This record gives sequence, C-alpha cells and structure tokens, in this order.
Amino acid sequence: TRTLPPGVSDERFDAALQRFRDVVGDKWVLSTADELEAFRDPYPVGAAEANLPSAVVSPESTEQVQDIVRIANEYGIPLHPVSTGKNNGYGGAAPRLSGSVIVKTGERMNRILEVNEKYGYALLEPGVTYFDLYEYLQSHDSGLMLDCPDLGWGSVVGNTLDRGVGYTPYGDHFMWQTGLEVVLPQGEVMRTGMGALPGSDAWQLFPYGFGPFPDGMFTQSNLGIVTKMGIALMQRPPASQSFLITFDKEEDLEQIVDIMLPLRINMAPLQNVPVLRNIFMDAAAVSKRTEWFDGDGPMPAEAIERMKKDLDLGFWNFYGTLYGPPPLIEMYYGMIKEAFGKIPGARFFTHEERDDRGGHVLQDRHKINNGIPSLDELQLLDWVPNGGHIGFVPVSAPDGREAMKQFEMVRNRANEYNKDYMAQFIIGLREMYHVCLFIYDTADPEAREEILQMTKVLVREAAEAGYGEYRTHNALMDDVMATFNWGDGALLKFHEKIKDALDPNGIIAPGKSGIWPQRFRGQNL
Amino acid sequence: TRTLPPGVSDERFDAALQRFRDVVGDKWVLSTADELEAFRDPYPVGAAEANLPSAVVSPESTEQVQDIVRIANEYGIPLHPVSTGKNNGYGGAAPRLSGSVIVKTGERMNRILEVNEKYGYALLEPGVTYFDLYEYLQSHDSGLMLDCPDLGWGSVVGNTLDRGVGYTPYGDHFMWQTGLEVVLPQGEVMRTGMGALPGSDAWQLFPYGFGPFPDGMFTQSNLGIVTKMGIALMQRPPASQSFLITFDKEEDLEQIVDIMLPLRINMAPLQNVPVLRNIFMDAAAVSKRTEWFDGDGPMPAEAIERMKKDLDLGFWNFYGTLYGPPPLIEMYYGMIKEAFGKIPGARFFTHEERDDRGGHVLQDRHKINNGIPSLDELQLLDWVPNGGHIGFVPVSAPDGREAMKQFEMVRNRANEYNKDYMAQFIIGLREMYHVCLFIYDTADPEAREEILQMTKVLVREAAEAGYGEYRTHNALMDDVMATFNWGDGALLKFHEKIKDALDPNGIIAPGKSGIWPQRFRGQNL
Ligand SMILES: *Cc1cc2c(cc1C)nc1c(=O)[nH]c(=O)nc-1n2C[C@H](O)[C@H](O)[C@H](O)COP(=O)(O)OP(=O)(O)OC[C@H]1O[C@@H](n2cnc3c(N)ncnc32)[C@H](O)[C@@H]1O
Ligand SMILES: *Cc1cc2c(cc1C)nc1c(=O)[nH]c(=O)nc-1n2C[C@H](O)[C@H](O)[C@H](O)COP(=O)(O)OP(=O)(O)OC[C@H]1O[C@@H](n2cnc3c(N)ncnc32)[C@H](O)[C@@H]1O
Ligand SMILES: C=CCc1ccc(O)c(OC)c1
Ligand SMILES: C=CCc1ccc(O)c(OC)c1
Repeated sequence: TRTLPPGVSDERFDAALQRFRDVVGDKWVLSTADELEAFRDPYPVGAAEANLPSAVVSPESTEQVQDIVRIANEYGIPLHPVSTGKNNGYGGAAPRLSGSVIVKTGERMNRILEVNEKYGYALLEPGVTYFDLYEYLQSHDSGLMLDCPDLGWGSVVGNTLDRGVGYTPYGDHFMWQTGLEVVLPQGEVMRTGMGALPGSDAWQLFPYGFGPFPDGMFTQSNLGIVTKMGIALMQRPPASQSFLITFDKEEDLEQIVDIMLPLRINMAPLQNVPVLRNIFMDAAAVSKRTEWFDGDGPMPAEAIERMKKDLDLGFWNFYGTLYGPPPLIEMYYGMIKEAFGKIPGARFFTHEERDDRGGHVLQDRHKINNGIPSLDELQLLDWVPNGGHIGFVPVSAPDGREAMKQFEMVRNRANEYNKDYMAQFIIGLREMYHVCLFIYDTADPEAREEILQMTKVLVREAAEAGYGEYRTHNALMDDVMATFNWGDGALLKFHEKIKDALDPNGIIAPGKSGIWPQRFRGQNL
Repeated sequence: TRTLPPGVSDERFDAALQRFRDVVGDKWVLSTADELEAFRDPYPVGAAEANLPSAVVSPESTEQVQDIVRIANEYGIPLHPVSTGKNNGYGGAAPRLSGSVIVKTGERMNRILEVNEKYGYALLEPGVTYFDLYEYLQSHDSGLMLDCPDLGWGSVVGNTLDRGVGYTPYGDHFMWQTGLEVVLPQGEVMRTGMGALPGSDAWQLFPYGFGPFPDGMFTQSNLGIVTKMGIALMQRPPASQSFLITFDKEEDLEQIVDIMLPLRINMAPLQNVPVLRNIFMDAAAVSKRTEWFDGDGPMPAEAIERMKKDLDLGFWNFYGTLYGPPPLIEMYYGMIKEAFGKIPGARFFTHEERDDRGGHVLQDRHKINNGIPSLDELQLLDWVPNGGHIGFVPVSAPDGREAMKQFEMVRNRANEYNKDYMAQFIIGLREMYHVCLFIYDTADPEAREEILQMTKVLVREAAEAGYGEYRTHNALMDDVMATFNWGDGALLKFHEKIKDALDPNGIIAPGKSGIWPQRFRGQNL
C-alpha cells in the first residue's frame, strides 16, 4: 500500500508533502513507492517489512531544515535526519519508526564551508563525503589528512553523529568534532561551543564553549537535525609504513591482546588504531564463500585451513601503521616485531613485501590508516549472493581472556544460526570494539529472520556476561538500550525526560537508541 | 541576621535542617553564622555581601545524597553541590544563589575506590584531593602519574566537574574523565557510559557507552550531584626535563605565539601544555608588590624593569616540560632553542640551571608538569595585604595578533581600575586560555567593587571583539552566559528546558553558568 506516518491520513500527508515542496522545491520531495525503494535498508533484517520511509526530503539550507521541522510539528510527521544515509549494517537511510520522512541533508547541503591549513580543521555540511574531503585536500595540496572509516562514501558529519570510528591517531571522530550547528526539534537553530559567541573565530579551535557541554547529546541521538559540523584535521606525517602479523591458531587471540595492550596504551609503538581481523573477515574481502566450501553449514576446520594456506594468512591477522621519520618507524617496527614474535607461528610482512591476493587487505588498511578513502572493502558483500551485513559490536577490555570468552560466545551462536562469524578487533587505548559482521543472503527471508533472532540472542547473552555494544542496528535499538538498565533503567529515563522537553510533539527520529517520545511510549513500536 | 533560602521561613528551614540531621547525623550539618563564615567566598567580589550559604551538609554515601536531594525537593531548599569546595577565583565553596545549602560531598566521600595499574585509571569519590591521589600513587610504587592544576588541595572530581585544566599531556581533565555516578535533581541515581550496563568492567575504559553521550552536561552544570567519577591516568615516562625561555619585551608576545603553534599542534616537540606567564604573574609568586613599588596606582616602567632585572626574568616567561628517553628530550629541546632563539633577547634555562629566587616558578612548573601537586603558588596572594584573586579567562586563537590585541585590551582596563594585570597563557593544541588573575585587598570594599565593575566591563568588551571565557566567577555567570547569545540566546534556552525537565522544583545550584530554573526566571536573581 501507500506508506503513511502513524496516525496521519492520506489527506494530512498530501497537505504536509505540498508544504514540504513549497520550501525545498518540487524536485526535492520523493513520495512514490518506486522512487522510495532506493531508501530502504540495503541489508534488511528480519522476514517481515521493517523501517519503511513515507517520503524523502532534500533541503539546501539551514532555514529550509527549520521550515521542514516547523511543518512536521503542525502535521505530527516524524522526521529521520541523515547526511549521506550510508549507515549500512545499522539500517542505512531507513528510519527506526516505519512511516517517518527521511531528511537527506547530504543531497544538497554538501559544501566544504572551510578548510584551515594553519589551525588544521574543516567546517563541513553533512553532504561532504570522505572522498569529497580527500579530493579537496589533494587538489589544494594540503599538509592535512582526514580520518576515514573502511568505506569512503560516508559523510564526515554523518559518521561522527553515530560516533563511528577511523584508524589514524584521529580515529575518535566525536573527540575531534569541534562545534556544530543544529536545528532543535521545534525548528529553532543553535550553535554549540564558541559558535554560540557571535563573531568568534574559535568555533573549530575549542570544543567546550561555556557552561554545560552539549555536543555529545546530539550523537546517536534524536534531539535535532545537524546542519554544520567542525572537525580537527591531523597534519600528514613525513612518511608511513603498514605491516601485517599472521597468527596461525584460534587460541592465539589471548596472547595477541595481552601483548598488544602494553604497546598500545601510550600510543607508541602502536601509533595508529590496530585491527585484529579473523580469517573469515579477510577471506570475504578477496574471495567468495563457494571457493572454500559448497555446503550449507558452519564451515568445517579443513575448509578454514584451505583459506589460511591459500591466502597465506593466519586465523588472526594483525594490521597496524607506523608514522614519522624512517628511523622512528624502524625502531617502532623493531619493538613490535619482538613483542609479537614471542608467539609461536607469528609471521611478519610490510606493505612493500606482499603483492599476492592475501595482501589485498594489508594494502587496503595502508590506504585507510593514511587517510586515503577506499571502497575496495565492498567486496565482502560478494561472500554470498545478494550479500548484506549487520554490525554486532560489543565493547571489550583489552584483555586476552575477555577477548577469548567473547570470541567463543559469538562463534557458538553463529554456528547454531548457520551464519559465518567474521570478527575485527578495533583497539583503542584502554578499550576494544569486537566488530562481528554477519554476511547473509538479503533476498532469503530465513537468512533475514535468522540474522534478527541470532543478534537478539547475542545482545541478551553478551549483556548477561557484562558486555554492551557501542552502536547497533534499527532492529536491535530497543533490545540494546534495555541492557543499559543500571538503577532500574536510570539512563533511558534520563534520556526520555530530555527528549520530551526539547521535542514536545515527538517529531525527531522516534525510537533512535531506543529513546521514544511520550506519544509513542508503550505503543508496540 | 540568620541566612535563609529564598521564600523559606525559619520554622520550615529548621524542619528541613532536622530532616538533614536524621540522614547524615547531627554533627555533619552546620547552620550557625560563626561556623558558616569558613564557607564564604575567601576571595569576595563587589562591596555588598553576596553568595551566602544558609547551611553546610556533609553526606558520606550516595544513598545519603539521594535522601538530602529528596528533602530539598519537599521544602524547596536550593542545594549547591561541591567536592572540596576550593574553587578559589570563581567563588570557592560559595553558592551562586544566596541562601543555598552547600552539599560538601568531599568531607566524608573521600575514598579512592580503585586505582588500576594495568589499564591506567582511577575511580574516585569527590573528596580525593590531588595530594591524596599522589600519596596513593607513591605508597603503592605505581607507574602512573596524575595531572593536577597549580594547586593540589582541590578535588580531582570537583576540578573536572568545572572543566578545570592541568599541564601534563593529560591536562584536559574532562577528556580523560571516563564514567560517573550522578544523583539527578529529584533524588534518582544514574551511571553513565559502560557503568549503565550492570557488571561491566569497562566503566573507566570506554567513556561513551550507548546512545546520547551525557557526561559533559554534568560539567559547569546544575543537573545533579556527582558521587563517583572515573579518570584515566597516564604512565609516567622514563625521564623529564623542564625549561624556561625569558623574552625581554612586552611586544614579544606576538612572535612567541606565532612560533609556538607549529611546535605545539602535533604535541611535539611541545609535548606538555606550555604556559606563557608575564613578569607580574612570576613576580607575585616570589615577592610582595611593595618590594618594587610602595605607591598606589599602576606600577611604573622602572619598577617593571627592576622586577625583570632582580628575578633575572623577561616580561614574558615561557615554561615547558619534555618527556621520554634523554636522547628524545635532547632533540626536542634542540628544536625549541633554534625556533624561539630567532626572537631577539630570548634566553634559555633548564630546571637544573636555575636555583635563584627567579627560578622558583620554573621549579614549581617542573613539579606540576610531572604530576607532583603543589601549594607553592599560594604565595601569589601575599602580593598585597588580605590578597584574593578573580579569574578572567578569555579563550584566544593561537595567533600572535589575537594574543596581542587581548593583552592590551585587558592591561588597558586593569590600569584604569588600578589593578595589576597578571597573565598566564595556557596553550592547548589549537586554542589558548588567556588566564588573567586580578589580585586585590579582599578587606576593602572599594577594591572588591573595582574588581566587580572592571571584570563586568572586560566580559562585555571581550565579547564585542568576539572573545568568550571558558569559566567564570559567581558574580559574572549571568554576564558571561549573556555573551553566548548567537540565535537570540539559543544556547541558554536549550539549557533552560533541560534544567526544567530534570529539575521541576528548581533545587540544584540555581544560577550556575547563568542557567536558572522556572521559579527564579526574571526575579532579579
Ligand atoms: C557494511 C560496512 C559498514 C561499515 C564498515 C564496513 C562495512 C563493510 N566499516 C566501518 C568503519 O570502519 N567505521 C565506521 O564507523 N563504520 C563502519 N561501517 C558502518 C557505516 O558504513 C559507516 O559508519 C558510514 O560512514 C555511516 O554512514 P554515513 O556516514 O552516511 O552516515 P549517515 O547514514 O548519513 O548518518 C548516520 C546516522 O547519524 C544520524 N545523523 C546523520 N546526519 C544527521 C543530521 N544531519 N542530523 C541528525 N542526525 C543525523 C542518524 O541517526 C543517521 O542514521
Ligand atoms: C587562586 C588560584 C586558583 C587556581 C589556580 C591558581 C591560583 C593562584 N590554578 C589553577 C589551575 O592551574 N587550573 C585550574 O583548573 N584551576 C586553577 N585554579 C582554580 C582552583 O584552584 C581549581 O580549579 C580548583 O581545583 C577547583 O576547586 P575544587 O577542585 O575544590 O572544586 P570544587 O569547589 O570542589 O567544585 C567545583 C565546582 O564543580 C561543581 N561540583 C563539584 N563537585 C560536584 C559534585 N560532587 N556534584 C556536582 N557538582 C559538583 C560545582 O559547580 C562547584 O562549584
Ligand atoms: C570491517 C570493519 C567493519 C566495521 C567497523 C566498525 C563498525 O562500527 C562497523 O559497524 C557496522 C563495521
Ligand atoms: C596561576 C594559574 C591560575 C589559573 C589557571 C587556570 C584557571 O582556570 C584559573 O582560574 C582562576 C587560574
């Protein structure tokens, strides 16, 4: 049928749509079923339809965002703000609440407002992609570098606002985010930090401004629609070298983590954000599943062995990058070589020492860790026909026993639900994201429903072991926020009071992070 | 006269006090004029008395804080929460609103709950002073170091909660704060980050947890009473060396800042938070005003020259610390010498090469920058009889012109109001605090009132040049928050709805950072 906002008639919605068209122009409101299918979750989860958009609106300016918000308030139309809407693995551009309108800020608000060489920052509109920014930096011959995630088509703004991560020293995007401009849920515009002081040049210099520090409350949040964002850019070091360490055994995970933490916590010699990818993760990047195993079932141990031998990779594959003058890079690599060399079967390769298929991932990490955005890692989705992923990412202490327990808990459930377990340990200073990508056939309703049920079990089971996810998909947001229920759901109750204060009509992205406004609370979604 | 909360009778206040005694014990509630005088602002601003506490309550469990907040809600008693209450230059323990009850959490909640060597963090109760933490690190022979402000008698928690600053690479206290436990304004307890997930080991490992990031909203805020807070501790490097660069001329400020920025933005070779102190600031630390000038009125040029000659300092004095193996320190120091050496009159001294009276500041900075707390800088308040200070701290871009333009704006007003202008530029990566201390005779109303009117003009004047302060005194919080009025006071209105949602009875520290709850708005308060 026609997809409508909850409790909005065909009559009110057509009226709301015409008002939208009056603000942004006829060409920049999408509302037909055929055109709207590009904005559904490319990696859908569950058998039944979920997260359907009623319309897509593409404003050009802050003021247009204001009027769109003002219209939504009058007609009770829920608004789902996105930038480039490439949140793939977490719902893409699809809104949490079926029937919501996508506000695609990125389509036409895509200008690089400023790139300041002296102070090393960028002021961006949501539409500026990692590729967009890299092209700017290269063309203007910049000494600065950006920090990208695995896929470069994302928004520097959009990624920050869901607290996504990169892999250079500037990997923590929210940390380096400096100032923003947001349209609050009833259409008022506000600037944070020094942007709040008229005429200040310090908007991108000093994050905090004066009084309570709000910026964080607009990340993984439904408290507004962001129209501008500042971020800090690191200067490109004079040289760099990337390396791979293959580890033969599954049980090697324990010592890898335990050896890694002393080398990582002081940001030297492990300067970048190290990643520890399993053989499944790496194999999927360069090959199809059917190359190794033709059956329907958890892959047998001999099949795993073929992947390792043929790709010349270990069960665990450590990828790092070193920066600075060659002598410093030499000393740091020397230290890494001999800390990790204490593990039987460890083998060491630099980005200059491997041109084979197996070294494709090392060559890609070398680009990502040097602020060169890539799409090469889209090849993962060729693992199986109509390939999709969901991201189940629990946060772990950098401890080999915690890491082993998590590895074994997840592989256990993946085998049960007949999904390949692909893992990438992203290592911060004192914490670790255990990235589990589950790749499945999107066109097969049982794969979708198996993915949904399996991850709901893993959310619950991880919680009973004392682990939470940093970020999750539309389908798991209620299940994930339910796990942060210390003091009888104290945190959700806190977020609920603020959402109802700023958004009294419950307009902005209802259900985001399991945070529902009053008019939707207890309403079976 | 007995000091009472606004609109609360003696009978109703006596009842509230007795209820407080039933919770904390009668010996931990102070309500008599004589005992309350210790809790006045030690550095009072303006002639008329202001910021008078009605009572002081010292709970020693979260459970007691909850009960006290619930009582305050019943009786409409305003609560001002403090840790050690040593916020000197900004009001000390004194509440913004006259009549408020101080909740001194630090008196009895003063336990180090954990210090973890492996992950390098501490979980602290508000009462733990920098001296307390240092003592612990030393007793247990820890490899970690803390990051303290200039005065070590404050709270690690309390300092963080006002976004205070230290001078080690971990100088950004809020940045390294990881998890907290807060009592919300109606008595409910909440844990943030991974603390919100029951049984998680990652509370002090991963700050963000899931969904919106709230921790910042409890800094320079009146949204609750913090009972526990995590902070990361940096590993003590193998060696360190501290240095002083004296610059002879006032006008040298420009080239110093311009030369500093390239050396600072990459955290090397300026690894430390550098401070640039003027000859007044350093003179005050080791000598009284009457050693140079027994006159009344701004200090003459020959007196300024005598200070420089006698202390063997310049007008501007640069104080840095270098960390790591001696070869690394030696190369960094080499770079700093020929960069700054381009300024005519620059001179260099290491902490090992100066034991004269002028080098006390250098010896004190060497302590502070290595995580060794100090009170040596209390000598600053002997400048004049009954000395107190206020902190006027505008944020400045690391631009020589901008630093210069501020320097003259402030000195201009200081001379007009017959206050000596003492400056310490604290230099972050891409931003500087222009710390302006005004030292004055707290015992004469003219001096107090001259300080109040001068800092009001300097707030207003700095705003018209596009500069805002990062932190301010009780007396200036409305004037300061008034300057951040982009979008027609957009920022304050946002804060106000959050305060009103979480605090419908307007209990917690009304007027903090110029943020008043409903019942006080437009009330000459
Ligand atoms: C499939 C996949 C995904 C992936 C990845 C590898 C693969 C194979 N590697 C990632 C990585 O290394 N790091 C990372 O952070 N994410 C990674 N992903 C996930 C995803 O592809 C990327 O994170 C991607 O960059 C996110 O998409 P995009 O950048 O386009 O973000 P968005 O969809 O526009 O917005 C994300 C959410 O933020 C909120 N939002 C966005 N804009 C606004 C505005 N203007 N106002 C308010 N809220 C906004 C919304 O919640 C939105 O959904
Ligand atoms: C006079 C002076 C001051 C000074 C300084 C040098 C001199 C000569 N050098 C400083 C420095 O280098 N860095 C810095 O950050 N401050 C410096 N100061 C100022 C002062 O000495 C310190 O900032 C001091 O550490 C602050 O006092 P303290 O640490 O005792 O903080 P507090 O009074 O306990 O609390 C501060 C405010 O935070 C809120 N607060 C505190 N505790 C709580 C709890 N538990 N819950 C909720 N809110 C809390 C209040 O708003 C309180 O006013
Ligand atoms: C190959 C890395 C994938 C990846 C990294 C971080 C993420 O948050 C994520 O979410 C879907 C996926
Ligand atoms: C002598 C340094 C003083 C100092 C440093 C940081 C501050 O915030 C401050 O405020 C009063 C004072």
